[PDB]
Amino acid sequence: DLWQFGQMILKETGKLPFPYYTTYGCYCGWGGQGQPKDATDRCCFVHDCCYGKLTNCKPKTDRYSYSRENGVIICGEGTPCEKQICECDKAAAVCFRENLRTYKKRYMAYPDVLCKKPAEKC
Amino acid sequence: DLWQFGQMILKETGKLPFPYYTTYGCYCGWGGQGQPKDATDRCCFVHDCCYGKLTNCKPKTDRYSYSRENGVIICGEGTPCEKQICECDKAAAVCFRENLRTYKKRYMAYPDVLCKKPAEKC
Ligand SMILES: [Ca+2]
Ligand SMILES: [Ca+2]
Ligand SMILES: [Ca+2]
Ligand SMILES: [Ca+2]
Repeated sequence: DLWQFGQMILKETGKLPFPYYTTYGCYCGWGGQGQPKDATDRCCFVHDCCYGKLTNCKPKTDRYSYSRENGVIICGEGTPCEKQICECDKAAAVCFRENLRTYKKRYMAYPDVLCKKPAEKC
Repeated sequence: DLWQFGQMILKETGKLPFPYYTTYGCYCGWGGQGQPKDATDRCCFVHDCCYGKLTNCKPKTDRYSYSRENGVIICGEGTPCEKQICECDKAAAVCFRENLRTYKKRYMAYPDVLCKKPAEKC
């Protein structure tokens, strides 16, 4: 579920989702309505894509099993939906971490007015 | 700033902003575009209002001083903007807490499609 996604983001990035991810840029922080401005910003678009492929799942509310004991997110047992949701969430939290180097504090609470309409597709 | 707002929300509600507040309902979780669905949901609308009154401030990025030593948020010294931002943030975190009793888990990630256009005004 979203609370597990939150915890993954924290564990991978050492940052809490709010305000660092939830308000970032034109896609994370504008609810999906603008073209991703940078890589961090696209991570959310990819995550939205990975959720869209799960037509038979409830990725926001289904609770999966994962372990992070040894520094690595390990997706555990559960239903096929739960596993697939977990993998969407892991992959996004990893993407945020891999892209800390280009993370810009300026894109936080970025004014929506400057956001362009969506262009990439899943 | 938003990170301080985040910490106030956590301290008052015992919940992290994401996903409990950032995705709630039609105003908190839909970036301000729908009519608040309930009281928790209006708290965000009031907070948006309190920020709007601060035409001469940067409420998202200005860092104020507050203390929560004794269970109560005490807004400290700083510029008049910093004080006023702090009071906006305190008042919203208190509103969320006062309204935990009517908090509905269903409004988390509420489908935007069912959201009505804004009606109340600041
Ligand atoms: Ca980036
Ligand atoms: Ca990042
Ligand atoms: Ca409520
Ligand atoms: Ca509440």
